[PDB]
Amino acid sequence: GPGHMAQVAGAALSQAGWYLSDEGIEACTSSPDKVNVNDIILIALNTDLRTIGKKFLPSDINSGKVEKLEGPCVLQIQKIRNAPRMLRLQMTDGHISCTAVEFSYMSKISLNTPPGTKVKLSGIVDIKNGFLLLNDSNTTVLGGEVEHLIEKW
Repeated sequence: GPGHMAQVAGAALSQAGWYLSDEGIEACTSSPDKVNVNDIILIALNTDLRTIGKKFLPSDINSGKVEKLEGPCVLQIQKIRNAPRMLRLQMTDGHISCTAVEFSYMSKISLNTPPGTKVKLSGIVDIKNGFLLLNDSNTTVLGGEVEHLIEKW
């Protein structure tokens, strides 16, 4: 019934790398009697993690003191700046901001990639002087957009 269905949906979300708060998951669920992980994910893709996400990044991730970050985990792109292409990404878990550099041959992130886009990081990601080092091996674009995204609330 609704209790066990919410439980198995919550398990599926965590297994996929999402870190949403309990209140966030309720917000993304259209009814306690119509729990559908696809629809929870669709709404979350198109929602600001500052509103629905749970903290999972280390507070000092930009300090240099953190050297690695293990996936799976879903992050949100706040801003993008521009042989493979190289982009600089400002990202957030909804609580802590971090910065990445991304090298992509297959070109699935561009400077046109909308703010609010979600990406999933997989495996162990190196962080070199505060920059996460991303490439096509450890980064998957999940999509979504957060319209009219404001970087600083």
